[PDB]
Amino acid sequence: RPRFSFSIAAREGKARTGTIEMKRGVIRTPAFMPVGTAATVKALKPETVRATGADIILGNTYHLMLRPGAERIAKLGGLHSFMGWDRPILTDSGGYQVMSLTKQSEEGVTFKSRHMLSPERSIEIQHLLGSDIVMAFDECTPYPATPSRAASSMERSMRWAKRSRDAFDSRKEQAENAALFGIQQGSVFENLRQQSADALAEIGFDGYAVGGLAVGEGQDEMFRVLDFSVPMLPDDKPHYLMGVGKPDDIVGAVERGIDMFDCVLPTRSGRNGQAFTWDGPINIRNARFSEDLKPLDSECHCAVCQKWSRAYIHHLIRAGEILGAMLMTEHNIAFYQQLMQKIRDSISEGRFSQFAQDFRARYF
Amino acid sequence: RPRFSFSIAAREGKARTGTIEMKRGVIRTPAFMPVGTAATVKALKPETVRATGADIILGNTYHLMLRPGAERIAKLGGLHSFMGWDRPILTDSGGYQVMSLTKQSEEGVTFKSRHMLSPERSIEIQHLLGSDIVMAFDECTPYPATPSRAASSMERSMRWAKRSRDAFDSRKEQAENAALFGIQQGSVFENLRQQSADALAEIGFDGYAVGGLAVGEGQDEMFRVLDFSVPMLPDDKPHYLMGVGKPDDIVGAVERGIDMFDCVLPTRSGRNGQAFTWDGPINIRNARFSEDLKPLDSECHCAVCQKWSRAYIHHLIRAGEILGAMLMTEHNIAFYQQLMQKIRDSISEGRFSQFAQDFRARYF
Ligand SMILES: CNc1nc2cc3c(=O)[nH]cnc3c(CCNCC3CCCC3)c2[nH]1
Ligand SMILES: CNc1nc2cc3c(=O)[nH]cnc3c(CCNCC3CCCC3)c2[nH]1
Ligand SMILES: [Zn+2]
Ligand SMILES: [Zn+2]
Repeated sequence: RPRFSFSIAAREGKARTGTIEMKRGVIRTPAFMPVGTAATVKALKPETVRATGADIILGNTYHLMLRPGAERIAKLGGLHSFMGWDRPILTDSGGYQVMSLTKQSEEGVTFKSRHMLSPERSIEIQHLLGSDIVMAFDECTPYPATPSRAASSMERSMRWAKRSRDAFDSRKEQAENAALFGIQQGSVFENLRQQSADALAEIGFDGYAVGGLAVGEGQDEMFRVLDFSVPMLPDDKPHYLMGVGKPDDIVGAVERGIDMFDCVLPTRSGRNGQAFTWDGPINIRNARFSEDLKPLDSECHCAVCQKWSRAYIHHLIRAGEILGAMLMTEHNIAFYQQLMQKIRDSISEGRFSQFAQDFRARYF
Repeated sequence: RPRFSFSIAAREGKARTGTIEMKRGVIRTPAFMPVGTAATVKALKPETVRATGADIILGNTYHLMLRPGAERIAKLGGLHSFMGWDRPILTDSGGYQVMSLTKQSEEGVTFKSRHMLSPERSIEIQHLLGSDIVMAFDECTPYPATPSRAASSMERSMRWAKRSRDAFDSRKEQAENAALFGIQQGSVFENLRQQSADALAEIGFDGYAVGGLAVGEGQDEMFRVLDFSVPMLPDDKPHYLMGVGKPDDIVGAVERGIDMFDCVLPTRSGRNGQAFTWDGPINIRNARFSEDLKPLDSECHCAVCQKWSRAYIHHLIRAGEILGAMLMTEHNIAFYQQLMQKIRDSISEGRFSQFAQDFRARYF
């Protein structure tokens, strides 16, 4: 396999389906990337994550850089060996959680013990973790933002994107074996999104993320911004929407040209008792499920739905049992993978628009 | 398979190895029975519990009778279907936790919402759960106890044992498909243990437990009491030591004629960071393990020891990750199963005394 190859096998409107080939494996697009901790996903073994159909996971750089430490993980053989996940891993730059979870400067961000995270350190940390897809270090502009603040922020991010590029390229091992994605900013403003797209393509990346969304604007506004923003990115490279989202968000985003997604929702939801189904989410804690012998979802192919009832999982979750978290998480991640499979196959067959419509009608 | 058949295949001194055949499967003795919740074991899938080598699990009657309720579990198809464990389950009578975790009378025990647990209700609850091995309802005498209190308590327990027997036998389905064990009491007093053994054998049970130990007396005293107490039980029936114990306790108990064990230690320990090894327990939280790439135990055949390092599990546990609980629990239950396998094979081969000595020398 090559370091990085994206191939589009089929199209429908702005939607695309294909594959990313990397040294550690192939990624089917549109892709959902489960988000971890030190665990590939909370409460799942790597073999379980794979079994649900994931081709790639998102490594939680912010968590790992604090404990156990990136240097330590490198000393131990890198994140893949540590975790026991031998397929691709995309690492976040760690800035979103830093700024979310502090003193900003052109150098980077200082945060509390106290540390500085700059584009160079971020790229270095991702290298130490042994990331396959490295994210440039950026600033996710708060929402709402005035045009001036949005432009200032975006401009800084583009300068950081160039620093990210140069840091990546100066490291031979990383440059030859990993890929680097740039992230578009500009809040909700068409002109700033265009400037950002142009700056990133001038620098040149292996893939392009749409940043700065799913930060409070709501689905209509996010879709409006995606409508003009994704066509500004190079068509022949993958498009990654960061931090999205609910099933309906993912479908509408694919309709707008997005190829890759990450979100904590299936795990967070699941730990909290929310299960995804083709008829909408359900909250398994509700008394209505205490004697319901049906699986979480009637059609789901996951091991959980093959083996246990709603009634059992209802009891586990109300009792605070770890096994309830395990089973809910496996189901919800499997559900997300089945959604992505359905999306890929429908695009491949030229019937994605009908799938999107049937999906929504039933889900809502 | 028969309802219940115990066969002794080999002996060494007072130690025995054999099998219990039941309708839902065969149990290799000496046996360790992992203890659950609504989960066969906390943080494990039933398939994982089986994979570690368990032939039978202990159903936590006290927990289940409160939530979700025995009637509900019966409505849902019984505990085996609810949990997804299709092999034998031994259920506790629920009194130990009631008295541990209240107003005592000849009828039973009342406890807080408020309820009464009597021998008849206990047998009924175990029936509703669909237990394969039913325990008589008894009183675990506190330690220390004066001879008069020990005798009073023991006498009551023997009366409850007869009520337990009659309640079990009056229920046709239970009598034909499950087994019933009686429990010996008498604190540390030889004469009361003998009276208890005699009362139980006069009633007649499928197996006999040694109750009233591992309640604060310490290993020397427990072994002293086992020395005279186990030979009082029928030789041709299984001997169950309730609530024991650490690996060293199990070995010494088998040397004294015990065939079956239950304890929460491998799960509790494991969730707390204690891993069992052939060189003794280790606490994986200790800084000494933060960069140790060896498995939890050098010889262990479990999936955890095949796949992850001490260093990784150290991080998981310190981070409070569910996956750390999962992995520690799987290892410790596997460790207990491997100990029991080593015990069975050494008895079978006539070298249990040498195994007991090598085990202790290395473990301590
Ligand atoms: C939910 N909305 C959301 N919006 C986001 C915008 C951005 C951006 O503009 N740049 C970078 N990252 C962004 C992120 C982070 C995406 N997930 C990172 C995971 C790693 C471990 C835990 C989370 C966003 N998330
Ligand atoms: C640790 N010492 C100990 N000593 C015990 C004496 C007795 C007795 O004399 N009779 C009955 N049960 C007894 C028990 C209970 C044995 N485990 C039951 C499990 C079900 C779910 C959680 C625990 C004892 N445990
Ligand atoms: Zn499912
Ligand atoms: Zn192990």
